[PDB]
Amino acid sequence: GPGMGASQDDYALIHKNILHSEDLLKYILETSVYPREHEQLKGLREVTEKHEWSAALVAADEGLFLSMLLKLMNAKRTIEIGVYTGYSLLTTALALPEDGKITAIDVNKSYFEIGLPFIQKAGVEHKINFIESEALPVLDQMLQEMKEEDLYDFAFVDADKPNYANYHERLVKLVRVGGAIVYDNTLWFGTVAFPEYPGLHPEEEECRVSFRNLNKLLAADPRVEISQVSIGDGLTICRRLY
Amino acid sequence: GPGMDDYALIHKNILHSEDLLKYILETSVYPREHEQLKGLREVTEKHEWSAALVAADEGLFLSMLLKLMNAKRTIEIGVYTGYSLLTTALALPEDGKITAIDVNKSYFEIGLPFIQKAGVEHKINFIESEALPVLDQMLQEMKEEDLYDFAFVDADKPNYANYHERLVKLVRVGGAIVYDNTLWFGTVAFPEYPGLHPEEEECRVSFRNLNKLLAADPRVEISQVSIGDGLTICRRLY
Ligand SMILES: Nc1ncnc2c1ncn2[C@@H]1O[C@H](CSCC[C@H](N)C(=O)O)[C@@H](O)[C@H]1O
Ligand SMILES: Nc1ncnc2c1ncn2[C@@H]1O[C@H](CSCC[C@H](N)C(=O)O)[C@@H](O)[C@H]1O
Ligand SMILES: O=Cc1ccc(O)c(O)c1
Ligand SMILES: [Mg+2]
Ligand SMILES: [Mg+2]
Repeated sequence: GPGMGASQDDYALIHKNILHSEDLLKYILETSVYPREHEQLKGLREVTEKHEWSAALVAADEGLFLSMLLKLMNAKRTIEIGVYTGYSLLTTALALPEDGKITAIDVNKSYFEIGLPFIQKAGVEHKINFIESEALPVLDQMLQEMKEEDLYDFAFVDADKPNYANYHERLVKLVRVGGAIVYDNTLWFGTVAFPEYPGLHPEEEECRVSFRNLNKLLAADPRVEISQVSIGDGLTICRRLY
Repeated sequence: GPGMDDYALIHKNILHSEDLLKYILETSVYPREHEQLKGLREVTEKHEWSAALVAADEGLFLSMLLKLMNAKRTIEIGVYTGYSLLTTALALPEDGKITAIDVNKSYFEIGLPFIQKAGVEHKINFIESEALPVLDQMLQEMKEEDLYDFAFVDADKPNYANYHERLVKLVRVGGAIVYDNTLWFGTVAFPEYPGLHPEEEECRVSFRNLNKLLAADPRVEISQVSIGDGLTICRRLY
């Protein structure tokens, strides 16, 4: 619609970090992440760092953390909501077993096609079923077709932040009991800690309010147990109880 | 000796402000913290070594990790008043079993009433000893059927690398080894750091050596996580 520009340059928060020290973040990346980062993940990240929406790219240390969760819980079928150039998707496909399957959802397939050659060189494209659509209609259609034996083990939500609570209502029924739902960016550059934060783009302010509401909802939701983790831009792990 | 304290690292917060950390604790931790964990934490904050108490948001994450991997047999090295131990016992199933090792049982007795009131004392086998002899004796007695699903290391920091050599044999393949404090209050990010107590400086040097060792170790895959004082999760590959 008409109005204000909403590109990455129009945002105010992209350079703000949740860690106190930029040196500490760089130490973590150079000591414990890059030596453990798949060669195709490196290439995918380096191209994405030059893309016009580079700030949306998931943090590399968070990527290795998501991989660790997937392997430790022996995930086999996963769903990803928000693919962009595919760094978390390629991370997920490399973590799953040979016969693992991923449902990847994003409104923009041209983003996915930037990383697709790296995913192909890694040899894990066969695991991925990409769906070019808005996530919410796809999730609602799944609620009409998916049977108990096909529930997902793991869900990574990293798409349009104001819709997280809406995705949550579907994902607590699409993920198996004891499965995991991970919401990205639940600390939103640290702005969630304040009731009001000046100097934000309208979309950044909307995400601050939605995340402040989401973090309260998730902490009070009896259907899941949660753990908020201050890695990357913050994430919240949910484990379905019933 | 009496003819010879005063430390620099007391407050755990690697986030950009006190406000952000307090927001996480009040919004996402305290409403999910067990009441006996709350009682244990509040009395431990009055203890003279309260700086050693595990970060509460880090404890909730340990609980999440134990359930997601369905751990049943765990080992903890470094108990103190027992916050992470009680966190573990509350997360395991009713038949879960924990081997808890610490050199000082008087610390463990501070949290034992809370563990008992929580009804999970039956899951814990506490061993008052230095951990390295106990682990070495485990390497001669334990069989493949008795391997641990999960290990939490939170004891004397310069011994972490030595613990690692034992635990990559005592934790099952695909099991987890978790090390607390691998970011050591942020000090590991610098080759030199001024004004540290000699013991705090020795831990900084050891963690810088440990972090490089773990990242080069082909026996495990790692993930270092900037939560609390930093933790490194290790998954045994073979
Ligand atoms: N309503 C919607 N439904 C599905 N995808 C959406 C959406 N709104 C935005 N998106 C997509 O969500 C993505 C968020 S960026 C995601 C980052 C990516 N997971 C990584 O690892 O780096 C964008 O690619 C955007 O196209
Ligand atoms: N060599 C050793 N073997 C076993 N435990 C040791 C040790 N050296 C120190 N410790 C113990 O390790 C503990 C570190 S403090 C650990 C904090 C605790 N895990 C929590 O949840 O808060 C101390 O209680 C100390 O007594
Ligand atoms: O001994 C000091 C200390 C400080 C912080 C810790 O997390 C810990 O385990 C020990
Ligand atoms: Mg994100
Ligand atoms: Mg510690």
